[PDB]
Amino acid sequence: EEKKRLHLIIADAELETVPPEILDHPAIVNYAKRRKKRPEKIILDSTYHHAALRQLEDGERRGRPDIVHICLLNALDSILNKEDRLRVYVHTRNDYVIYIKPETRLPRNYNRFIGLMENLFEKGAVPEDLELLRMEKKTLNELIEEINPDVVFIMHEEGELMIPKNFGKLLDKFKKPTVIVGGFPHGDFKSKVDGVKISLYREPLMAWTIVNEVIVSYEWEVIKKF
Amino acid sequence: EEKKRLHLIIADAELETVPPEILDHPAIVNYAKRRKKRPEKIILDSTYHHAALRQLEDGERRGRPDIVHICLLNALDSILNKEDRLRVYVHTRNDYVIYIKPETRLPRNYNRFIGLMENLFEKGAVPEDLELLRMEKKTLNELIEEINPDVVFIMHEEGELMIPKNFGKLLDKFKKPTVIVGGFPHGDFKSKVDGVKISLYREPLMAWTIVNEVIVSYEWEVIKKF
Ligand SMILES: CSC[C@H]1O[C@@H](n2cnc3c(N)ncnc32)[C@H](O)[C@@H]1O
Ligand SMILES: CSC[C@H]1O[C@@H](n2cnc3c(N)ncnc32)[C@H](O)[C@@H]1O
Ligand SMILES: [Cl-]
Ligand SMILES: [Cl-]
Repeated sequence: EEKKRLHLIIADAELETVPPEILDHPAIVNYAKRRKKRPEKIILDSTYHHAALRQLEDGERRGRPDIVHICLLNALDSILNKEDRLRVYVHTRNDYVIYIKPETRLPRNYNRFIGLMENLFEKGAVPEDLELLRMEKKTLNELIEEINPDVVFIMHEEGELMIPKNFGKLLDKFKKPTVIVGGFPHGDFKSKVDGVKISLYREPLMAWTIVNEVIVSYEWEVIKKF
Repeated sequence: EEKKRLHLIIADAELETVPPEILDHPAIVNYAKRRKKRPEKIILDSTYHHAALRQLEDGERRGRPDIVHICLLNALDSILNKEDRLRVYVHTRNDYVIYIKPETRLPRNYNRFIGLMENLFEKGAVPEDLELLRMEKKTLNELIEEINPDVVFIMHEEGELMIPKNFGKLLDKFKKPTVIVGGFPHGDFKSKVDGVKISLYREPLMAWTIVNEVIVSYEWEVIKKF
C-alpha cells in the first residue's frame, strides 16, 4: 500500500436525497407515491424532478447523480483500477464523503445504481458487512487530510493547460497524487482547497471525459508492463 | 472529410424493443401497463425484465442498452469527437444500424436515453428534420462496405496483444481505420467479419473501457496539437 496510486475525488457531487425544502412539492409527493417510497429516501434526479428544482438554491445544477454513475463506471472498470493503482472517492455538495473499496462492482444499470445509493444513504454503508461503500459527514479538506497526498491537482478548464500524455507523466512523479474532478454539470467548484489547477483542453468537457483522460494517461506511465 | 478519422462501431449491440416471443409474458404486460405504453414499443431492459428473459434465446445477455449508453457518452463527449476525428455507429444483434451525426448530444440520463431510443425505433430517425440519429436494416458487412475503410480492427480479448499507446500509433498509420467493439456484456461476436483481432489487456474488460483506451490512445497520435 506504498506503491504509486492515483487518488481520484469526484467533488461537490450533485448526489443527495430529495432536499428538505421540497419534500412536499407536488412533483415530489407524486413521484414518491408512484414509487411507493418515502420522498426523503429518494435520490434527487433532475430528469424526473425538474419542476421542483425551479425555486431551490442552485436548483439548475442539482440532482445529477448520473454524472457520478458514469464517472464511477469509468474509474472502477479501468485497467488502472484492476492493477491496484487507483483509489476513488465521492464528495457531495452537502459535505458527505463516500469511500469505495477498489473491488466494488457498481450496477452498470442506472436505476440499480440509484437503488444502491438510496440504500447507502439510509444505512451509511453497503452491504451490511463488507462496507464496500461507506458514507460519512466530511468536508473536502477533511478528506484530503486523511488521504495525506504529496500533491493535489484540481481539474479546471481555466487552469494551467497540459497535454494529457504529459499530465500522466507528471502524476507519475509523485507517490500519492490526488486529482479532483467536479461532479456537477457546469460552473465552478464550491469547495475551494489548495492545489494546482490543470486544464486538459481549452473548452469545457464533462467530468467523465476528464476522468478518462487522467486515468488513461496515468496508466501508460505507471503500469510498468506499458 | 478526407482527414484521418476513427470509425468506431459498437457491434452486435443488445439494443432492441421487447422481443415478439415475450410480448405477452407477465412481467412484460405489467411493466407495459404500469408505464401506460404498448409493450412492443418499449426497449428491452434486463434490469426490469429479467424474469421474462429466462426462456428467450440468448436471454442471459439480452436487454443491455446501458452498455450502448455508456459507450456513446464516452465516445461523443471525447476530445477526439470535438476535433472532428470520430464517426461512431451502433450495430444491433438484429442487424439494424444506427448512424449518429457527430454533433449529437445524447441524454446524459439513462431513462431519457431510453425514451429517445423508443422514439428512434418507432420513427426511424430523430428528430424529424435533423435525423441526428437514423436507423435502418443492415448487416455488419453491409455497414463496413459503406464505410469503405482501409483497415478493420476487431477488439477481442483473445486477439494480438497491444499496449494501448501502441495501438493508437498503429491506427494513426491508416486513413480511415474502423474499430469494432462488442456491445454485449460477455461472450463472443455473433457477426464474424474480416479484420485484425486486437487485445488491449489479458483479462476481459467492459466495452466502454475499451472504447476509452482506443479513443484516448488515438487522440494523442492524431490530434497534432498533442
Ligand atoms: C463543470 S464540468 C465537471 C468537471 O470537469 C472538469 N473539467 C471540465 N472541463 C475541463 C477541462 N477542459 N480541463 C480540465 N478539467 C475540466 C472540472 O473538474 C469540472 O468541475
Ligand atoms: C464481451 S465485453 C464487450 C466487448 O469489449 C471488447 N473487449 C473486452 N475485453 C477486451 C480486451 N481485453 N481487449 C480488447 N477488447 C476487449 C470486445 O470488443 C468485446 O466484444
Ligand atoms: Cl511502484
Ligand atoms: Cl489529417
